[PDB]
Amino acid sequence: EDDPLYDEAVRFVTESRRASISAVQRKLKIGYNRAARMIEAMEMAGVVTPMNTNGSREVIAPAPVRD
Repeated sequence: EDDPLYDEAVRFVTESRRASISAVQRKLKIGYNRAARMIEAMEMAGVVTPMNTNGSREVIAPAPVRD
């Protein structure tokens, strides 16, 4: 269930290198379910790793280009 804010979430996670649901919630001022669905979309796209046993993920993709 795809979201218009996906690209903005990917800019945040690849700039910040944080991909927790709480970090995305705080940045975009959105709810848990909506943030969680975008992070699962990022995992399908190879932007972030699967979650570890504690739900933490690592950001794989590079930050946005500056030119």
